[PDB]
Amino acid sequence: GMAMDLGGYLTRIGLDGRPRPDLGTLHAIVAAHNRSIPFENLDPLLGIPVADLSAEALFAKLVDRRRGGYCYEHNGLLGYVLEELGFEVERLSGRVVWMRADDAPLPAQTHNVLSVAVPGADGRYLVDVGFGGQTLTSPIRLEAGPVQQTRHEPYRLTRHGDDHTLAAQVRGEWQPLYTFTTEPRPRIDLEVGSWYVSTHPGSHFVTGLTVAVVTDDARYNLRGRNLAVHRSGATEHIRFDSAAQVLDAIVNRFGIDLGDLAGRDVQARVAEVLDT
Repeated sequence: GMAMDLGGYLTRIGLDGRPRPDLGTLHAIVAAHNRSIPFENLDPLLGIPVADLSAEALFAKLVDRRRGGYCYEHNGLLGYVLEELGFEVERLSGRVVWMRADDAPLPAQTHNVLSVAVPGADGRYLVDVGFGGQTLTSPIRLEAGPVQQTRHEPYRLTRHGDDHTLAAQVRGEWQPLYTFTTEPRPRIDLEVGSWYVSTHPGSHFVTGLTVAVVTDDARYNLRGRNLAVHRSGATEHIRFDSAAQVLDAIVNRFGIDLGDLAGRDVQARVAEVLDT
């Protein structure tokens, strides 16, 4: 009854061979995933729930179909891959606090991240390739306190109780991203969460379009018509005139196959959310 297609995943992210389950490998897989499979919410934007977080489902979409996905799909996929390689992986859930006002109400658990034990290394590592444009680009120690360097900007974990907060030093300013606990979550709990993010009419991922990817030199983030690119020394902002140009970017810049949404009128839906 099947067997995990580890090679097909490695292929999708521009790698080959079979690596040791060690820290170097973890860094390499994260960087390759970052530049290869984009963040995207086309399914929930178009009314297609993200309901099934099985390995079969996630491989079918993100590996076999040249689609990206959102957090549950990204970290879901990478979690399966890492376990197959010999890492030990717990799935964690988190509340997003990025740019939220001070006494804003508690957010829902909408984010899934990984806590990974690496053979030959002490403690555990926070791995997150699913947060979008500002996602972690290296694994970091799941250790509260210290500023940690990454392929890009410094990040830091702090703890108040069992609640951990991840922050990024973004263009000089520390910005909280999300909070989480270290309680391992079963698949079904993640699936309830993904049902919510992918179908609730108030969800950021149902009300507009988000597409992102992160290379060695740049973070790319598209929300509606607005493309923001953060590079060393400069930021670029491209404001697309219409959905036609947005679709061209989806296909041509971000490499997403819209042929897989044939029959749904992607352009007409995109045309509705240019400014949301």
